Amino acid sequence: APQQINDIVHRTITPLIEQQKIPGMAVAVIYQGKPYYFTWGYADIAKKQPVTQQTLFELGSVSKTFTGVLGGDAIARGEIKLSDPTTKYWPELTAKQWNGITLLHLATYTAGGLPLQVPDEVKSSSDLLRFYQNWQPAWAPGTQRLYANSSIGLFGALAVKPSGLSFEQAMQTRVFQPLKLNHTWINVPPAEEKNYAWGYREGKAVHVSPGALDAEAYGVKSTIEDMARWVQSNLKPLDINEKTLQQGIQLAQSRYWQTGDMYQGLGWEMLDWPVNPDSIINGSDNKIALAARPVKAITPPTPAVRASWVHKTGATGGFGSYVAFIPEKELGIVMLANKNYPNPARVDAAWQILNALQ
Ligand SMILES: *C(=O)[C@@H](NC(=O)c1c(-c2ccccc2)noc1C)[C@@H]1N[C@@H](C(=O)O)C(C)(C)S1
Repeated sequence: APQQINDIVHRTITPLIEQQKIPGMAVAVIYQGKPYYFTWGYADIAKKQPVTQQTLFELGSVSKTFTGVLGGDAIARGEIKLSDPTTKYWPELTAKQWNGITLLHLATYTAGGLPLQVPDEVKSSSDLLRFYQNWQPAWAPGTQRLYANSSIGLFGALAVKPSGLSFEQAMQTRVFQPLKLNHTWINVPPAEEKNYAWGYREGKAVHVSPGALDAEAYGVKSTIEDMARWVQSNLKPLDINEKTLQQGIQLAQSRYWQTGDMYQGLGWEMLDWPVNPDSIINGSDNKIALAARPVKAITPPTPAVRASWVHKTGATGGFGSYVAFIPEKELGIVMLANKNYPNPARVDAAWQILNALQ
């Protein structure tokens, strides 16, 4: 790294680790397009295994960025349209409240109040159908945003149906492989288990539990190198050789809805750059992140704006992640930690680094 990058990163992240008691962390900065890596602490505290550039972390809800791009790619292939009713792709979904709810609504949390989590009691396919059939919207579609794993997760499952591929197979063949993300996984293979960090929640080593629509909402695991490659791809989609994938990246960074200073993409969320750091820092707090917020439709959606702060936070019980990038500046960061610590501390650290380098 240039010494400048080294210093800004270390003088930001070292205190963050100390204050939040994070056991292990990995950071990548993308600066003028090139990645620089940094690692601290432990992947496995009991086995004294350090964090390396090969360590897998649970991305949690950052997974949604992959789901949003995979959907984008399906739209670009002509397999699905965001304007399609949900019922086109799940004809068993006959309940009247679904009339008017499109794939766009599912993808952008605007279906009318689908809940944050799919209930833990949903264990099978018929349980899932029952859940969505019996869900009662609080709101008309396209009026309020309520962040929901059950919303984007269903989008993900539906989006891959016409391909005939499972979500995991579609993701591997259409996103991970073409982008050379060869250490990024929905299900960690045995060959990579020795690199799979433990997450830490109240001092206990934990991994994410199986759950309905986990793959689509929160189930990706990846290394700091692959995630830097993911930032590079989203920074410069027009360099990707796969046509539909290049377009799906763009579509995921299109602005569909606005609530305050924030625009909703497919998975990604965006703000105009330059950004007021109090907008993003405080906005990342979960009482704000997860609130019911009225949205304004952006009619038609604005294509990916290069002058944007594009970002996503994620957590599992044992991990905390953050990704942000600024396409106009060829600049981005990935922060992966094996403790779930507050979003505002992530975003503050990220902005401190990127603002210094900008
Ligand atoms: C994605 O990261 C989602 N995470 C979870 O639903 C989740 C949690 C959790 C942590 C904190 C509060 C509620 C749930 N534990 O295990 C899982 C699988 C959602 N996105 C996050 C984000 O940062 O956008 C949250 C914290 C808003 S929940």
